[PDB]
Amino acid sequence: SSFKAADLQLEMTQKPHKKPGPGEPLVFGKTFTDHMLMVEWNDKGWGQPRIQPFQNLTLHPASSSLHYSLQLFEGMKAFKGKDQQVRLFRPWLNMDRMLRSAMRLCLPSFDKLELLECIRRLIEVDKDWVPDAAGTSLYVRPVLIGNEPSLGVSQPRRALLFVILCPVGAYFPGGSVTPVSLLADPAFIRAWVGGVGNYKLGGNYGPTVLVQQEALKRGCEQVLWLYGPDHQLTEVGTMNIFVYWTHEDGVLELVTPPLNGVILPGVVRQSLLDMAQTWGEFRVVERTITMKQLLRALEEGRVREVFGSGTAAQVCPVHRILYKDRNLHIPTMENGPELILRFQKELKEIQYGIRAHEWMFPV
Amino acid sequence: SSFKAADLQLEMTQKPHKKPGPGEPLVFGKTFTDHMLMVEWNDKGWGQPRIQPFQNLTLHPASSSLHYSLQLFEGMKAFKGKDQQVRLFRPWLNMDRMLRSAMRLCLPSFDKLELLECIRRLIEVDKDWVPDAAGTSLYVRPVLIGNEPSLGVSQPRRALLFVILCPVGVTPVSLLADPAFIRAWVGGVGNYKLGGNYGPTVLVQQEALKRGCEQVLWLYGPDHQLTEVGTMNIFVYWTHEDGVLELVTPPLNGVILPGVVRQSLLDMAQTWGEFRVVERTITMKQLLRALEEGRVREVFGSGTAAQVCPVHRILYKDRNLHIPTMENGPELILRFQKELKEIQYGIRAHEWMFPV
Ligand SMILES: *Cc1c(COP(=O)(O)O)cnc(C)c1O
Ligand SMILES: *Cc1c(COP(=O)(O)O)cnc(C)c1O
Ligand SMILES: CN[C@@H](CC(C)C)C(=O)O
Ligand SMILES: CN[C@@H](CC(C)C)C(=O)O
Repeated sequence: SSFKAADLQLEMTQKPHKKPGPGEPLVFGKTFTDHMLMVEWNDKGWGQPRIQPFQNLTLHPASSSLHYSLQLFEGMKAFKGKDQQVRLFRPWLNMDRMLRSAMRLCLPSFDKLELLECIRRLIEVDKDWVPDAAGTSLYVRPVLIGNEPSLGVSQPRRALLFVILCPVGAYFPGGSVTPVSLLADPAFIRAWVGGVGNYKLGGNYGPTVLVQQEALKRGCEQVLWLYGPDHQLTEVGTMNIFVYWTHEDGVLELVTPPLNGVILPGVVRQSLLDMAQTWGEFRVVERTITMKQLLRALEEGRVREVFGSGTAAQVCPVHRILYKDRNLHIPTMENGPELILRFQKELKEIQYGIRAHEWMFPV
Repeated sequence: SSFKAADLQLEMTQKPHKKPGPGEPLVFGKTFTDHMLMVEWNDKGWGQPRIQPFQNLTLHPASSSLHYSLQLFEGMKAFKGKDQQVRLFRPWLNMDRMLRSAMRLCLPSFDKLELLECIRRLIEVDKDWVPDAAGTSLYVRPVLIGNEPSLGVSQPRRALLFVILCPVGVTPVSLLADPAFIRAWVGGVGNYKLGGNYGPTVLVQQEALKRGCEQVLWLYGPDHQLTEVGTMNIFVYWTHEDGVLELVTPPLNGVILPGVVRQSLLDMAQTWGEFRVVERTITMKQLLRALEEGRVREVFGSGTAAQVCPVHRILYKDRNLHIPTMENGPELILRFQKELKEIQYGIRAHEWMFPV
């Protein structure tokens, strides 16, 4: 059976790390908090969860996490409002997704609410690490790895679940929203139908490093991931893609690719779909978007805004796509960006507790 | 830029571990030797290579190797003959493949021959761990991982290269051929020995066992191309549609891992010059037709760990397909096995063997 949060043991740090403080530039994932969550699994089932001081992992050289990528991760944020209250954004969805990833890699199942309570207690211990300046947050990184001391490609008989925390700064410092330019080359493929692109597995990210460097050498910020002979737009780097346009039928709509296997089911992606549907001002649909559909809409002036969504960036505008050595201008910023700014404002007000919402979970 | 074997640090173990051998079946890669190789990389370059006692790794919890699969591995075997001398089978090809895997993941470059010398020195220290019994050898496992204490998906500013050794040790296999499962794709990374290509295969292997099959026959594309058998390369020995007797294996188009045993079987069969030996796409349509016409002689898998693995049944589209491999000898498999063992255990001298 699963580990219980009621069995959670707490060991406080004797050697605290020095906090950067307000004003100092926080770089994404480079600064770590004082404590971490740790829970072991073996043949006797799950062990008791422990909050221990931030320390290195001791792994056997043959650990299946290092040889056969029996690893998965999650990413969510904890936000601190002006009245010092810390809240998590739709953590249940990350727990749901984490369990789906675990099943795909034959890693041990756990109870979603027990892990959520373990993470809640961890953030509570390191509460003073959560920043409160505009746009800042505490990035939560749960990881589940196989830890079997065997070179045989099989289901691990030993595993480890750990959670580390990182205080992160504003993605758009000062509040000014800035766009990204994308490289669209069909030679590089992120995922395939029948593959594992719809799960947050470590294996899906390592191969993207070389492609991202090629995008940077070409003058772009990120990569537009194309799929199939029809060049279907799937992801923008590690973000889901959205297009706000007047469709071929003349109806104003917000479209994002459907969950067909090559798309990672983003929490922010689902939130934008839910929010747009609640307003009921325009059509909201999940449908395949191709490069030829994009080209046709751009020359006819039908495209209003194109953007990426994800925990790190929340909502990120796209102004340029380098496709077939030609620069395609996306008029996102000239159009406000009206919808992006509305999405960002509503998300900001919900996340920092200015507006009450069922999406928030208090710590 | 590369680490030098001349800069090798030796520590030597105080109180050695228990050495196995015959009697006990000995399961693959669960028993380890006394020493390991360790080399560290940072922004200023590589450090000194170390042969230190077998011990656990100490990794920062944000190590890119654990979050974004910045990891790769290799697999080669060391054999001990009757003259008690240890020899590695075509290790230069493994060094070549490792450097290609490193480049694909933006991991640090190294001199292939300096690593080979460091590995030779490691096996020389643990020379008594290499078994001499029939069908046994020492499995060499080199690994290169990203090790930067950062959560950003980027080129690592830190890395760790380590090599661990394992003393390791017939019946045909049944395969499940279901198109719904994809191992690798064109434009992907299936042609590199990266950890990421292996984790997803575990569930598929369990699904094969549920349907009564021992391993997975990986299919690709609309035309259902045969690619790999589990984590082995596939070979079909048949009388082709043109009437010529041939040995065929899928070509290196991006979805096939370029195996050393695969290349060796092609090279050996090429030298014989008795039948046609080609690298060409094999489809299920071509295989189905050939089985019903009785043209298929043998089907097998190839790999360092698995050697030459016979196939007797393929379950494709809810239909059982008997592969007459064991009823045809298996003539070619037994010939490949005897010639490989002669080269490997030093009964016959070859350019393929590297003396330790
Ligand atoms: C994490 C991720 C997303 C976005 O997910 P969020 O849960 O919204 O943070 C989108 N695409 C990919 C490929 C991702 O890895
Ligand atoms: C290791 C491996 C092989 C075989 O390679 P060898 O070098 O001959 O050991 C074949 N296919 C896959 C997927 C492999 O991982
Ligand atoms: C900037 N993006 C985060 C999460 C990705 C991998 C989904 C990171 O680099 O960890
Ligand atoms: C058929 N042989 C297995 C491996 C041995 C080590 C049990 C395989 O190739 O999967």
